[PDB]
Amino acid sequence: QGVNIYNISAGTSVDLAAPVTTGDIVTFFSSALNLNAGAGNPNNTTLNLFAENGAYLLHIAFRLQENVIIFNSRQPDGPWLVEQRVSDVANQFAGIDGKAMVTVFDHGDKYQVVINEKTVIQYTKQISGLTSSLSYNATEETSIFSTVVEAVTYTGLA
Amino acid sequence: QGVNIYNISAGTSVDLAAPVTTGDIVTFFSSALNLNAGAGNPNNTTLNLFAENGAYLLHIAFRLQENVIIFNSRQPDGPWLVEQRVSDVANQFAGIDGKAMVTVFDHGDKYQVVINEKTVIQYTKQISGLTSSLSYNATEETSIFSTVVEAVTYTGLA
Ligand SMILES: OC[C@H]1O[C@@H](O)[C@H](O)[C@@H](O)[C@H]1O
Repeated sequence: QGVNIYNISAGTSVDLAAPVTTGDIVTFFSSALNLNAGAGNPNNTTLNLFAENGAYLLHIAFRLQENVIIFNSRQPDGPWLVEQRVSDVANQFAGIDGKAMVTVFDHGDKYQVVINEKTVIQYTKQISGLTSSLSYNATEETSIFSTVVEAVTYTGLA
Repeated sequence: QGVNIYNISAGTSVDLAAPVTTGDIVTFFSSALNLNAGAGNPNNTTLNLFAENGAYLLHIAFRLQENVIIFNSRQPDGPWLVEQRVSDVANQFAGIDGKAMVTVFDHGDKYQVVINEKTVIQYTKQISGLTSSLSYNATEETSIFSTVVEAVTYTGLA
C-alpha cells in the first residue's frame, strides 16, 4: 500500500518513515558492480536491517578476498550470533553487470535474500522484530556497489 | 515467491516467466526524465499490463502536450473503455530528477498506481485477471522515459 525511496550514501544509515515488518519488502539498488575492487576490511560492502533498539536483524556482508557473503545478527550491545555463509560472491551477481539489486523479503520467520533474480538464502531469523532503519556501509575505495545505493521499500502488504 | 527482471525497449513487449496476480507487484524503472521531450502523438510514453488474451488490463499513458496522465483498459478486439485521467505530469514526478519509477499494486479489485512515492490513483478495474505480459511504447524522439525500461516483479506474495 506504499512505496518509499532512500538514497543511502556509503557508510551511512537511514530511518524509515514506514517500518518494514512481516510480509513487507526492501530492495537495495546499486548503479555499479566492482567485483574487482580492493581488499575488504574484511568487508567491501555490507547492507543491514536494524530494529528500533539498534539490534542487527540481518547483517549482509560481501567479501571479495574471502570470496564469501556472510549473514548474521546480534543484539544491540552483544556478540555476533550464528553466521550463515554463501561462497563465491561474483557468482551471485552473474547474469547482470554494471549494476545490481539486492532484495530482502520479511517472511515473518525468515529473511529470504535475493540478488537480482537468484535467491541466495532462506535465513531463519536469530532475532525478531520490525525494521526501522537501513544502512549501506563501505568505503568509496573498496565498495562493490556505487557510492550511493538506493533503498526502495514496499510496506503495508499483509 | 521471488523476483524477476525485464529489460524492455521502447515499442516492445515481454512475456512474464512469473505471472502477476492479486497481491503481486510490478515496477517500471526509468533511468531518465525528460519533461521537455516534445509533443506526444498523443502519447509520449505508455506502460501496459496484459491479460493472456491480449486485453489491456491496465494502460497508463503520459501526455506532455495535454499535461495529463491517462489510465484505461480494453479487450483485444474491443474499443477502449472509460478513460480515467489525472493532471499535471511534472507534479507527479516532483521529488526525484534524472530518473523515475512507476509502481502498480494488483489489489484484486483495483490497481494502485504509485509514481515514486506518490499514489496517483486507486484504479477500479474495468477488466480483471492475471497479468501475463508487459510493454513500454514510445519512440526515442519523444519518450519521457529512458530508451530502455526495467520492469521488476515480486510474485507469489499472497
Ligand atoms: O483511452 C486510452 C487511449 O486513448 C486514445 O486517445 C489513444 O489514441 C490510445 O493510444 C489510448 O491511449
